[PDB]
Amino acid sequence: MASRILLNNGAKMPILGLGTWKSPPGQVTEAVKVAIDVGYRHIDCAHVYQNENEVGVAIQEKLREQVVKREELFIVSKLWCTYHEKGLVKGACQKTLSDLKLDYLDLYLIHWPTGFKPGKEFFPLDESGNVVPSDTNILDTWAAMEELVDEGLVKAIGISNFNHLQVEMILNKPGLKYKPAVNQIECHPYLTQEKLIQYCQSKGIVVTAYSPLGSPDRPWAKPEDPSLLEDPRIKAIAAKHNKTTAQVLIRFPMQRNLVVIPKSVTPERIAENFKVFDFELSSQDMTTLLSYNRNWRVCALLSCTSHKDYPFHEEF
Ligand SMILES: NC(=O)c1ccc[n+]([C@@H]2O[C@H](COP(=O)([O-])OP(=O)(O)OC[C@H]3O[C@@H](n4cnc5c(N)ncnc54)[C@H](OP(=O)(O)O)[C@@H]3O)[C@@H](O)[C@H]2O)c1
Ligand SMILES: O=C(O)COc1cc(Cl)ccc1C(=O)NCc1ccc(Br)cc1
Repeated sequence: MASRILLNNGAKMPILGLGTWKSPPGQVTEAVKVAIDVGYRHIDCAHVYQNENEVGVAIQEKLREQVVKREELFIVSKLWCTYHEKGLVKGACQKTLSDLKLDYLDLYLIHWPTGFKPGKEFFPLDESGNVVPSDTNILDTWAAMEELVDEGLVKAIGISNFNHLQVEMILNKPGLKYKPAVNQIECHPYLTQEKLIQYCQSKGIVVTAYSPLGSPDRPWAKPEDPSLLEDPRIKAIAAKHNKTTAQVLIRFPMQRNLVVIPKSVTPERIAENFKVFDFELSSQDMTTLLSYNRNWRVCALLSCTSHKDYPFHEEF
């Protein structure tokens, strides 16, 4: 299987990338350096992760060392919810560019479909704990994203955590100039996303699977939640293939024509996670993994559920 997938902007995107949410700032520079050394060419970033400066130090050092050329890297970031406004989008993108020490992004995503009140706080709340919305809509935010392409700041634009109706809304936007290249969504054997993936793929939108290992380090994890990495059924498939459970969990989305972005700051795991291009899951393995769906989401947040554009009320 090829290492890159063709996007609807004509560029190629590496199907394996390194995730950076929760990567501590004192560890992420080395994580990214190691990743690039062992073959990663795609890094998934976001302003809200608060570590783009440190990710950027690594990228810049590897460019300076001439380990890789800029054209060989595929750097992704995301517009946070408090920047949905027309007058804030460019500056948000530019802050990310400055922190990452880049002149352009390969892909810039609307991080969540919901706009929040601008200000210093990433999750502005009212006194009762509800997020404070902005009156911005996804269509006007999309127009602002299109401007970034036309100014040369980003090569591609896309969306993240958009449900099927929201993707459709963008595709049906009056005067749409650029289709979204990517929808980045949670996807793993406990949240298999068959409906949304089929819709997006049918429209030529590439899907990126986040939290492919079930995000065991998510800060809201409870001791009782299901655990992909410990699931004996998945362990059995891994054992049959002489691979680790994580390697199976990474190969799974790859064979569905998805991009996948496992996170690690452990050098041995960063390397392990990349060694997924030399084995194949059978069709029976794939269907078996799909059968584990339980509609379980890592990524959801009670404080945001009443926002008009919160994505997880719809079935898909
Ligand atoms: N667009 C969005 O809204 C959104 C939401 C969530 C995530 N994402 C992106 O997707 C990325 C991945 O998702 P995620 O960070 O939620 O979780 P994940 O990649 O599913 O899991 C990361 C966890 O798995 C551990 N791990 C990694 N490789 C392992 C291996 N080979 N064996 C055992 N454990 C391993 C990591 O530990 P160590 O790091 O300690 O090694 C870390 O605790 C994020 O970092 C972010 O870039 C985007
Ligand atoms: O959104 C992500 O990429 C990962 O999740 C988070 C990352 C940070 Cl740095 C801070 C908060 C979250 C989080 O709570 N995500 C869940 C969520 C769900 C719906 C909306 Br709208 C916003 C966040």
